[PDB]
Amino acid sequence: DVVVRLPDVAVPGEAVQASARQAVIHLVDIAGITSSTPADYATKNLYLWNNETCDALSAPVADWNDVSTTPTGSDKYGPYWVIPLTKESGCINVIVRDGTNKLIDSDLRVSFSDFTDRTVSVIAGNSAVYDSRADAFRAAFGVALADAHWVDKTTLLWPGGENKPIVRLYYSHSSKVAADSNGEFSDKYVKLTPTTVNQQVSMRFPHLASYPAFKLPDDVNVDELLQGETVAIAAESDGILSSATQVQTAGVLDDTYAAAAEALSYGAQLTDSGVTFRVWAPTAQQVELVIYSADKKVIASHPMTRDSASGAWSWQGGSDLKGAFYRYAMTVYHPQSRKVEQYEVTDPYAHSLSTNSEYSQVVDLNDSALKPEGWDGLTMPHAQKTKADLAKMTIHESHIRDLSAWDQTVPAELRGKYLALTAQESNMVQHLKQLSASGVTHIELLPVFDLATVNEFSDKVADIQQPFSRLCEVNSAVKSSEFAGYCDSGSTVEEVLTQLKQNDSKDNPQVQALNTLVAQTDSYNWGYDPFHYTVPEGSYATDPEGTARIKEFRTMIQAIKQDLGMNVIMDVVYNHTNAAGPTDRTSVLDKIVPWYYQRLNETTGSVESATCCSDSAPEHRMFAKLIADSLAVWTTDYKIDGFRFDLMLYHPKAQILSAWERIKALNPDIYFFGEGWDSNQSDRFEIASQINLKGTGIGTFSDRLRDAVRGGGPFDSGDALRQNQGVGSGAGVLPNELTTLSDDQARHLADLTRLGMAGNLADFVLIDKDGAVKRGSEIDYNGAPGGYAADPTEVVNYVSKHDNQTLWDMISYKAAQEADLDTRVRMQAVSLATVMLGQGIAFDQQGSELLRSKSFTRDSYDSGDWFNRVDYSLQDNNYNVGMPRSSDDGSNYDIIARVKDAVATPGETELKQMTAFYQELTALRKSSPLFTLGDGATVMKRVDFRNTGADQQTGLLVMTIDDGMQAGASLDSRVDGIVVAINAAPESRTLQDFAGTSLQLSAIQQAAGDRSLASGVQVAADGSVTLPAWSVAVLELPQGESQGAGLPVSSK
Ligand SMILES: OC[C@H]1O[C@H](O[C@H]2[C@H](O)[C@@H](O)[C@@H](O[C@H]3[C@H](O)[C@@H](O)[C@@H](O)O[C@@H]3CO)O[C@@H]2CO)[C@H](O)[C@@H](O)[C@@H]1O
Ligand SMILES: OC[C@H]1O[C@H](O[C@H]2[C@H](O)[C@@H](O)[C@@H](O[C@H]3[C@H](O)[C@@H](O)[C@@H](O)O[C@@H]3CO)O[C@@H]2CO)[C@H](O)[C@@H](O)[C@@H]1O
Ligand SMILES: OC[C@H]1O[C@H](O[C@H]2[C@H](O)[C@@H](O)[C@@H](O)O[C@@H]2CO)[C@H](O)[C@@H](O)[C@@H]1O
Ligand SMILES: [Ca+2]
Ligand SMILES: [Ca+2]
Ligand SMILES: [Ca+2]
Ligand SMILES: [Ca+2]
Ligand SMILES: [Ca+2]
Repeated sequence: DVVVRLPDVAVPGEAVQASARQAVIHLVDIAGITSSTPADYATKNLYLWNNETCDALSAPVADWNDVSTTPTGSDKYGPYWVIPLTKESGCINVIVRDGTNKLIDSDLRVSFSDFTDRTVSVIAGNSAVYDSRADAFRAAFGVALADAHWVDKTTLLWPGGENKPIVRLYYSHSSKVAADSNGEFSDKYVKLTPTTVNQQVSMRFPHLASYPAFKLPDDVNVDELLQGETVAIAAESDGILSSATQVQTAGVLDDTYAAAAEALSYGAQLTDSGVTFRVWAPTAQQVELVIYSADKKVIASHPMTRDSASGAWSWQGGSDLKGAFYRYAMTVYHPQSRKVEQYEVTDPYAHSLSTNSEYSQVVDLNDSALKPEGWDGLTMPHAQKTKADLAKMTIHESHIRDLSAWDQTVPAELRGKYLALTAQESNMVQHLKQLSASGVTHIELLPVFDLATVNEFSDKVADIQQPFSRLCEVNSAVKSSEFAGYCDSGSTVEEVLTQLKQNDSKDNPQVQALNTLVAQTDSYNWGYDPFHYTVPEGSYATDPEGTARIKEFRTMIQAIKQDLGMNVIMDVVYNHTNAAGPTDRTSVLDKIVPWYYQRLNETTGSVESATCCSDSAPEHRMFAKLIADSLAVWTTDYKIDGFRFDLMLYHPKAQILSAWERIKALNPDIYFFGEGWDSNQSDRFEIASQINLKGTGIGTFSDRLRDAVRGGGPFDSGDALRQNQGVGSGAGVLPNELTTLSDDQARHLADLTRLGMAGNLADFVLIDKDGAVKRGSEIDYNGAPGGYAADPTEVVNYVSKHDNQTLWDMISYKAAQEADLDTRVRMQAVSLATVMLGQGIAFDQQGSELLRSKSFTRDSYDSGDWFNRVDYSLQDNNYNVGMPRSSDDGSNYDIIARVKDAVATPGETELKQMTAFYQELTALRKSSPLFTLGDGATVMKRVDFRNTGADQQTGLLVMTIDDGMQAGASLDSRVDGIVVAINAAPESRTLQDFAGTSLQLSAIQQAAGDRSLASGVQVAADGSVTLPAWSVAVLELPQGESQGAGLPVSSK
């Protein structure tokens, strides 16, 4: 059949041949595809220079600003330059340009050794030298991009194949398809024939459903084609190639191997009677198991056995391999580099690792030696079975270093370690113990799986508590910086940072200047950089070499549950990997099965980075299985109680639900929740968003109450940070000098806050700012329906988290100049009360109870111990410790300088006051089942609000919870109802709604005396209740001999 080959038809000839002592360079202008008039090549020149490697040029060009080296002549195929030479031997340096812009990105070096005639031709941005314009012309018809998609055994979707009479799929086992010396495409191929995309493919990949489809013969040996490179090619009737592109094969890989591969188990599976290693690598040509000694010397290399049906490789050995280190030697084709790579990779299913994750290790997590005393009997301190149980969840989001890096009462060797949680006599542990006794029920841990952004080899790291001399020894950027003079000083880094504070300002942000360098080689990072999904992080262990970290992690889990009495939630990041490609140190998955575990751009094949990094593909079957298998280990072997899915929105709704079904078989009470924002992936599959997860039981963080109370949004910059006041900072009622918020806008935020305190349900009914009856879904939130949930347990309310500015820093940006320090502390408590006293699950950042500040830093992931400091000795809240990182907050320096010093920085008196307020709120939350009803229908039958409508007193939130006869059964034997009143305003407010009812202040607040958030509250004889400025009161209707009238929800 017709032999497809490069365009040899109207191929450009040679304009001229170099004469004696001279070389000519052609600039093939592909625009000659039509040529109907002489183009202008006047503003086109070359940059010549003869130096070391090449010095044949005779009298080259002076400065780069020289544009006189114009064409010697030109024709329909482009211009050409006649360059003088001193000798016809050697080589010359050239740079084709167009005025001053590098027409080509490379220092082309024409050697007279490779091109004797010294006559070559180049192309616009091709970085290559040809011996003729003919070769270059055809060079523009090579393989480009990767917009071809092999989605199943017999289907290929590719745009460039429409019309083209000749559509084929070429392939080469160990080579890169292109064109032989004769400019032809010899390699074998499979003829493609136009067809209509089946219903199976359209459903699997909706975003490609409109692509021109092609059919493959049934007798095609798919397995063999997938062993090397495959390229889609199109050609006209005569057989001339128009385009050639690479192929994305994730689709056919699943269609061919997934089912069989899903049925197997992976990793180094050790029993006490032997071991079986298995890794999935359907496209690899060879895979060998390399065993290493403790000192990392190769003990043996075993070729593995491939299973044809699954594409998995295995090797079985004896129990003596327990504890051995290993890697998989891969021989596989990687589309990004277009070559059969050869490299050793760690196990994606690794369960143990060597220092810095260089080698995986064989381990049996069931081994008693890897478990603390009594581990198997560890029980969950808090119930998570019923919705009522779940609603009591009150989360404290913490970080391993944030907890103990600064605590001098924690043994030095345990600071920043998992084991710090076992130091019962430390300030930090005693603080957490008290928070637990007061109502905090869960500890959520930032990344404790194997992250990549912290070097686990201690000698390569330097922290601020150590000598500056150590920093200089491990960080070359510091040694070559303006801070180099501190290298041979006798100061520690923190001592230097402290002295830099006085002269630090928006005009001289020297604190962050030095810290930015320190961040490169310290032990700090949030860790949203996945290296291995199912192994604990090593830097948080006292010994990162081998299995040691496993028992230490468990010892920590046991301490939290058994000694501190709190459940544990793990932050997981399956939405992306730290890196991809065949060369990065941390690329594991993309090295073993290239282009399968990552989500790629439909046209270029490039790994997407919408998540921040290397986007993963949870929609692919084997990655979905890896996720579920990983969660199974954390659940069963590490006894985790719940999981917070980072960017859950990038996962298909179906995948998250399937995972939950799997895990519920191991732990029936496991709880799943995560970020359900808009991932922009709806064109590929139904995403796991707030809206789509309604009624599923999967929770999502709610941004409704969060923004209404904090004010503004996470994207605000400049003056907007101060202008956008929230309910918690006096929107409307206590305006600052810049805001333009209307009373109507302030009342809209209150509508969102009330709805949130009722669980942000789509069907909850309330009276809005204008007196209109509205369902939660009818209250607008930046253009979208406000209420979205079916049950309050599907909503996670919060006013502070590791992301964005802390609650205190937001209040500092927004508070009116006249709001004093005491008032700001109460604003922090008032803000937190909307969350703690609400029906949705309560979530909060470690340190809110201590007015935690990050010195205004918005995104502190790599801002180290300095900006993320939490002082459990209670001296201050880390506010005003230097301007934040300029790269991300520099645009906010002006507003920061204007508001920063309004009032004094909180000290011990303020921190103790806040901790008291905080523990009062959490204690109130668990004092009655009425605060955590759990079921949506029950919330609607019992919860209501007062002080609503157009005649409302702005800033006063009044919520009622019925336990009376009209609500149904009495759920609390001590009360017939409860009233929550939050007076977020500078005036005293009087409530007349309950005159003649017999309300009483909660015993918990009464017991706090003048230290209560309700201090000064008065319950009059006539039943009227008066609340002081910025106060919170919980009142109850004491129950008598039998259930009383209560506080029935008003029909609307
Ligand atoms: O060099 C890698 C990567 O680093 C930076 O990205 C980090 C973000 O700055 C940081 O905020 C964090 O983002 C995560 C959120 O904290 C989390 O709540 C959720 O929203 O997922 C986010 C992504 O996982 O972590 C990332 C990754 O370390 C930097 O901004 C990137 O440009 C850079 O590529
Ligand atoms: O992914 C990298 C990115 O991570 C961090 O950004 C996160 C925000 O901090 C976080 O608030 C969230 O943003 C969502 C809003 O909360 C929500 O109201 C709505 O607007 O959707 C937003 C997401 O589209 O998630 C992002 C995740 O990116 C970090 O702060 C960034 O610096 C970093 O670039
Ligand atoms: O000095 C010769 C120098 O020329 C080239 O560098 C250019 C560079 O590409 C321009 O962007 C700009 O910076 O001017 C430079 C020369 O002035 C070569 O890349 C370089 O190897 C060579 O030494
Ligand atoms: Ca030539
Ligand atoms: Ca690590
Ligand atoms: Ca760091
Ligand atoms: Ca997309
Ligand atoms: Ca009752």
